[PDB]
Amino acid sequence: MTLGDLWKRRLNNCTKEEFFAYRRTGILETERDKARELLRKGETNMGLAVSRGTAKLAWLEERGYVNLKGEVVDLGCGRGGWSYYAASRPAVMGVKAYTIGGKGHEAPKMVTSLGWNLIKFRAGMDVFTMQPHRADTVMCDIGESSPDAAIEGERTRKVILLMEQWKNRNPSASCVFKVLAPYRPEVIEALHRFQLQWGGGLVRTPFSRNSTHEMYYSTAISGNIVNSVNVQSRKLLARFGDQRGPIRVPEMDLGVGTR
Ligand SMILES: C[S@@+](CC[C@H](N)C(=O)[O-])C[C@H]1O[C@@H](n2cnc3c(N)ncnc32)[C@H](O)[C@@H]1O
Repeated sequence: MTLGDLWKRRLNNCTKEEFFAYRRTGILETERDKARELLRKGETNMGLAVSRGTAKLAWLEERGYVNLKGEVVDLGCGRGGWSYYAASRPAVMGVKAYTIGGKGHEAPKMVTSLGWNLIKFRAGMDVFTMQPHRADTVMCDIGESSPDAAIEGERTRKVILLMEQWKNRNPSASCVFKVLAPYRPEVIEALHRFQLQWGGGLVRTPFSRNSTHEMYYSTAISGNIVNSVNVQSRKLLARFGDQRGPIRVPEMDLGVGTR
């Protein structure tokens, strides 16, 4: 058993109020009041982020931890926060975005955020059975939370396998992907094998809630995986009991228009 496994057990033992206070304490949170109502009313001429994912990917890019360029694939795009972010980057030439949709899952939000015309959305697509194709940058933000850490480990393992399949097709592609449960043993093993062949490492974004252990793997960084994970587990465990709130920051606005 790992520190991350203990984190999960402590998290599941929180009351609803303890959980609400814990998940937000000390995290950066974009202010989505305006964005939420625009989307609800169906305004399509907006460049405000369609989801909380845009600022996470922007932080990775702005830190230099990811390289977004060329033909981009967004595997599991949901509302499209990463696809709209990528499409606004001048180095990006096109985005092919795929998501399953269906009951209980987010369909792409349709807006004129800068570069929207360079995105091809396909909803109703399962990426785990879809043949890879050529790409310069592969992105995947898949990983559904569950109270069962073993289920989260298996979901994470499937994402890493998908990445391996896209790297087999595109050995030179940049990769950035969510690792939902990085402390599980089959995840550590798969990440070690991925790093052995492709390089890369893990990083925690400051927008991730304390109620998720998610870390982002990118081929553009480095670092010992086990140490990266354990440092993060210890940080999450120490935050139980903290009552400070989140740090509110403005939401990203990419502007509107075609590229
Ligand atoms: C909520 S998103 C990540 C958020 C996104 N990066 C953003 O910025 O808006 C992950 C998405 O992957 C989708 N998904 C999960 N499994 C999938 C699969 N096997 N094939 C395609 N999409 C999947 C989920 O429905 C979910 O919408």
